[PDB]
Amino acid sequence: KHHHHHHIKPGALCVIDTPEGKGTGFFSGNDIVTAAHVVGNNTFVNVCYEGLMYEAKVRYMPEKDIAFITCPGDLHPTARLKLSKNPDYSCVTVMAYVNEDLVVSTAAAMVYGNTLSYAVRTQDGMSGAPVCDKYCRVLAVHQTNTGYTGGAVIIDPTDFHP
Amino acid sequence: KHHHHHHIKPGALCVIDTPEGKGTGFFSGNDIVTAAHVVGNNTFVNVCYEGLMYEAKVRYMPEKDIAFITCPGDLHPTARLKLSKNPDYSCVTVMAYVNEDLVVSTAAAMVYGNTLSYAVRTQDGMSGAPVCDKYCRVLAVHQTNTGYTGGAVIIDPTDFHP
Amino acid sequence: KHHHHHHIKPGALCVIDTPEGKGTGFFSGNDIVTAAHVVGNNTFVNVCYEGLMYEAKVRYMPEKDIAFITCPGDLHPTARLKLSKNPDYSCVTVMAYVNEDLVVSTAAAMVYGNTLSYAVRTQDGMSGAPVCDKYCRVLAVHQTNTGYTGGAVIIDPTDFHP
Amino acid sequence: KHHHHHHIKPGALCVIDTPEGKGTGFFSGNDIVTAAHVVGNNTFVNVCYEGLMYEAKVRYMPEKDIAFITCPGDLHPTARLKLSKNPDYSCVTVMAYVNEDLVVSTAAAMVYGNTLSYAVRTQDGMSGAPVCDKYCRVLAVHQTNTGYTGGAVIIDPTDFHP
Amino acid sequence: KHHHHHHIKPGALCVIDTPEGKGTGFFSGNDIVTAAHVVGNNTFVNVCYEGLMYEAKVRYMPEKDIAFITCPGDLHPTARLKLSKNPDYSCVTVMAYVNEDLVVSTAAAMVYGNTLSYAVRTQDGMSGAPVCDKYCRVLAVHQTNTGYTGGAVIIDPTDFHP
Amino acid sequence: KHHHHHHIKPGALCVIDTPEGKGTGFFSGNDIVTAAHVVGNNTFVNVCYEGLMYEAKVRYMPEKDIAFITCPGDLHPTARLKLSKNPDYSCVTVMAYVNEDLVVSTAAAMVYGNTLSYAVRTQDGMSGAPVCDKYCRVLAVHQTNTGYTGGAVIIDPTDFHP
Ligand SMILES: [Cl-]
Ligand SMILES: [Cl-]
Ligand SMILES: [Cl-]
Ligand SMILES: [Cl-]
Ligand SMILES: [Cl-]
Ligand SMILES: [Cl-]
Ligand SMILES: [Cl-]
Ligand SMILES: [Cl-]
Ligand SMILES: [Cl-]
Ligand SMILES: [Cl-]
Ligand SMILES: [Cl-]
Ligand SMILES: [Cl-]
Ligand SMILES: [Cl-]
Ligand SMILES: [Cl-]
Ligand SMILES: [Cl-]
Ligand SMILES: [Cl-]
Ligand SMILES: [Cl-]
Ligand SMILES: [Cl-]
Ligand SMILES: [Cl-]
Ligand SMILES: [Cl-]
Ligand SMILES: [Cl-]
Ligand SMILES: [Cl-]
Ligand SMILES: [Cl-]
Ligand SMILES: [Cl-]
Ligand SMILES: [Cl-]
Ligand SMILES: [Cl-]
Ligand SMILES: [Cl-]
Ligand SMILES: [Cl-]
Repeated sequence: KHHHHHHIKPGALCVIDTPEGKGTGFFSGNDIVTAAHVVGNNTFVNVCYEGLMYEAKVRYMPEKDIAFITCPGDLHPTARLKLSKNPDYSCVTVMAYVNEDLVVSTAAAMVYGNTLSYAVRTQDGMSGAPVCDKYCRVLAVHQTNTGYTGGAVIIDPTDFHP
Repeated sequence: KHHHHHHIKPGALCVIDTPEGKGTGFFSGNDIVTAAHVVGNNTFVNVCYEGLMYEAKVRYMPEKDIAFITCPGDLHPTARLKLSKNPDYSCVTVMAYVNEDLVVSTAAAMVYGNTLSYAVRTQDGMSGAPVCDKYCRVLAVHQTNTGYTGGAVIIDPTDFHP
Repeated sequence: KHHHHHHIKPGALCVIDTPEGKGTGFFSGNDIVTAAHVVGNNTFVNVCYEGLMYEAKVRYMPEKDIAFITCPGDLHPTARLKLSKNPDYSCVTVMAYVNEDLVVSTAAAMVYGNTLSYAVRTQDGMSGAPVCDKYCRVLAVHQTNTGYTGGAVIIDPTDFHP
Repeated sequence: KHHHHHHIKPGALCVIDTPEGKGTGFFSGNDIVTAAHVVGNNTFVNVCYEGLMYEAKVRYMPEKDIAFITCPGDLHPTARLKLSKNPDYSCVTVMAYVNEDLVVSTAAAMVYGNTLSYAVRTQDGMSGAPVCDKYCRVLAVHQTNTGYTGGAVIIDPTDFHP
Repeated sequence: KHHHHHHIKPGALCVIDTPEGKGTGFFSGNDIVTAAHVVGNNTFVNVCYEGLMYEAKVRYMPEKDIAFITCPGDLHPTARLKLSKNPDYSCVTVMAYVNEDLVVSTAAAMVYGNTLSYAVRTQDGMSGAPVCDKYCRVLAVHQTNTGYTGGAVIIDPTDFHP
Repeated sequence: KHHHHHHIKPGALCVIDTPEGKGTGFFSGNDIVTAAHVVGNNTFVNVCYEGLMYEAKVRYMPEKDIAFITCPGDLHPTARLKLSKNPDYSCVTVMAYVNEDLVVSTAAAMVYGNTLSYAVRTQDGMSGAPVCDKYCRVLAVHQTNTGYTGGAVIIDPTDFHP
C-alpha cells in the first residue's frame, strides 16, 4: 500500500521574505498564497522565484490564518495550484522550501474541524506550504508542526475574497 | 538562493518487493532500475505500480551495485527517466518510496570517484532511488546512508548491457 | 470525404463487471459512467482498469438509462471525458472494449429527442460505451444495437445530479 | 485481460488516391508511408488530409512491399508515427480509413519471418494501414486480409533509404 | 526590461476573404472572431486556414465593432483563444496575418473604457487581429491604425450572444 | 498563399548584453547561441532572461560567424530550440527581441551558399536571432539587416564543437 499521487508541481512554489523571517508561498489564480503569520502586519513582502526577488503587495487577510498576496505583474510562474471541487482529505502531498531545499512528501491525513493533520519529513520551517490532494489540487495551507506531525488550515474558494 | 529543480517525475517510480524487504525502482527505457541489494538473490521480484503487483525478472547484474529488471509487458508506466548527456553533479533531486510515502528532496552533491554524496531527508530505506540532476535526468542510484548523508553509485549508458 | 476526428482517449475507458456480465464504462469528473442495464440493480460493481480490478459503488441512477458510479479512490485514470458545450450530432466517435479488444470507429449520426443513432461496424456488445463528437467530448452513452444501427442516450451536465 | 494500448494517433493517418483505387497512408518523419500496391507504378499520387487533396511524389520503392512518398511541403500533419526501439510484436493497434470511416482495433499478433499476422475486425481492405505496438509506435504496414486475418510487412528504419 | 510574453498561438489565426478585401480572424469557442468592418454587410464570408478555403456563415453582429462567424463544421483548428478572467491591459501580444506572412509583436497598452491603444509594428491591414494579454488570452479585437498606433475594441464573454 | 508555421517558442529567446551593445540569443542544448559579432572579443557576456541578468562564459567561436555561450547553471529556460534533420529553406520564422519588444514574423527565404536572405519586420538590430523552419527548428543565425532585408548564416550540428 503506497501513496501514488499526481500533478505534483514544485514550480508553483516560491519563497516569501519579510524582515521577521521567511516562509513558503504558492501561486493560485492571480495570487500568491501563504500562512498569515508569514506575512504578519506587513503591507508588502519580498518574493523569490527562480533566483529573482520581487516586491509584492498584500491583497487580503481574512479571519482564517491564510494570506493573499497579489502576484507581481512581471513574475510569470510556470505552474499554479487549483482548488479541489471534490476534496478527498484522506491523503495529501505537501510541497515546501525548507532552507535551501525543496521537500515534497505524501502522507495520509486526518481532519479535525477546519484543521488537517499529517506526517512531515522535517521539523524545520514549512509555514505556508500548500497541502494538496492526490491529484495536486490544494486543500490546505501548512501552519505549524509539533515534531514530525504537521498541521494545516483548510482553504476553500470563498476564502479568496470578502 | 534555493534549489529550484525541474522535470521531477514521481510517476517514473515503482516499489520492488522481495522476501528480504522493499526498495525503490525506476523506469528507464524498457527496464526497471534499482540497487543490487534490493534485488538480492531473487531472480524474480515483485513490482508494485499504481496499486497493482507484478512479477518481473532480473535481466542483468553488472559489476556496479545496480540491477536491471525487464519491465513487465502489461506494466505501462506514465513516465520514464533518461540519463544525462552533460551531467552537472553539483546539485540533485532524489526521489524515493520510503515505507508507504513518496519523499522527494533537493541537495548539493559531491563526486568521489564513482560515488555521489548528498544530504538526505530520512535515514530510512531509500535503496534503489534515482538520483537526478536539476533537469530530472538520472545521474546515479542511491545505495546507502550514514545518518543524513546519502551515497549513490553513478550510472552511465554502458552499464545497461554487457 | 472522411471523418477525420480528434482527441480520442482510450485511457478514459474501463470495463464494468457484474454477476450478469460485462460492459464498457468511461471516466468523467469523479465518476465512472455507463448504461443503466450494465449496472441493473447491483449496488456494487467490479471495475477493471490497466489490469487491476476494483470494487465500486453505484452513486446515482437518473430517469435516463444511464448509471453513475463513484470512481474508486485508488483508481487514478490517465484520461477523463468532458461533455460538449456546443454539440455537433452530425458525426461521432465511438470507443469500446469488446471482449479483450479496444475498438474505435467513426460514423454519421442522427439525433431525435434523447436518442442518438449511428451505424456500427459490428454487432458486438458495446453497452455503456461513450459516444463522442469530432473533438472527443462525450455526447451520449451507447445503449443497444438493432442490428447494425447503434442507439445511444444523450448525456447532459444536469444528468449527473438530481 | 484487455489490450489497454497507448499513444494512438489517428491524426497521423491520411488517404492515398490513384486511378487504380484508394488506400491508407501514414506520416512518419518527412514521409508518407503506405503499401507498395497502393502506389503501384505511379510516380505521383494524390494525398487527402483534413479535407484537402495534395499531389505528392513517390520517393522510394524498396524490395519490401512498402512505399515511401515525400510529404508535400504545405501539408503539416498534426501527428507522426515513430518506429519501435524495443519492438513487442505480441499485440498490436491497427489504425485505418475504411471508406469514410476511421477504424481502430487491437489484436494479439505473431511474427512469421518478415510478416506479422493478427485478427482484424472487418474483412474490408486496409491496405497501407500502420500496425502499431501497445505504445503507438509503428511495427508494420498492413498488406492484405484473408477472412478476419490481416497480414502486414514489418518495417525497419533501414527500409527508409537505399 | 523586455516583454517576455507567453502562450502565443499562431494556429488560432485564420484569414477572412470578402469581395471588399481581406482581414484576420481568430478561433474562440465554436466561433471565428474578427472586426465588424472585415465582414461588413456580408452574410457569408470565405475563410482560409492551413491552405484550404471554406465558406462560413456570419452568426451574430453585436453593437460593438466585432463580428462572430460560425466556424465551419469541417474546419478543425489546432488552437483556439480563451478570454481572460482578470484582464491585465498593461501589456499585449498582437498576432496577425499581413499579406502572406505572420506578424507577432508585443507592446505596452492603455485601456480607456471600451477601446485599447498600443504600438504596432506595421502600418498594414491587421483588421480583426486578436489582442492578447501576456498569457495569450484574448483581450481585444484589433480595429485600425493611425501611423504606428493601433486601436482595438475590448472583447467580453457577453459579446458572444444577445 | 499564407505562411502557416508551427512550434514557435519565444521562451527559447534571451538578450545578450556586452559593453559594445546588445543582441538576441537562443537556447539550444546546454548552450546559448548568437552571432559572433554580438560577443566579439569578450570572454564573459551578460544574459537577460525573464527579468534576471546572469553572467555567462563564451564556450566556442568557430570560423562561422556564430558564437556558443555556456548556459549559466542557475538559468533554467522554459524552451530550447533543436536543429532540423530535413531542412526546408523555402520559408522561415524569425524570432527576436528588438529593444523592449518580442517580434515574430514568417517570410519566404533565398539561399546563397551558406547564407540566407529574407524579409524582416523592423530595421532595428536583431543580431543573433534564430531563423527557424516552418516547424520551428533552427536553420540559421541572423547576422544583420540591411533595411528590411535580413541575412543569416546557416547552422549545422557540426558547428557546435571543433
Ligand atoms: Cl504500491
Ligand atoms: Cl494514493
Ligand atoms: Cl528568499
Ligand atoms: Cl487516500
Ligand atoms: Cl530563491
Ligand atoms: Cl537550482
Ligand atoms: Cl504492494
Ligand atoms: Cl548547482
Ligand atoms: Cl479525406
Ligand atoms: Cl469529420
Ligand atoms: Cl487516452
Ligand atoms: Cl473484467
Ligand atoms: Cl459531420
Ligand atoms: Cl481488463
Ligand atoms: Cl496490453
Ligand atoms: Cl492524433
Ligand atoms: Cl481521397
Ligand atoms: Cl502482448
Ligand atoms: Cl530582459
Ligand atoms: Cl512582460
Ligand atoms: Cl499554435
Ligand atoms: Cl486563401
Ligand atoms: Cl505590463
Ligand atoms: Cl491561407
Ligand atoms: Cl507555410
Ligand atoms: Cl515558448
Ligand atoms: Cl536586462
Ligand atoms: Cl515554403
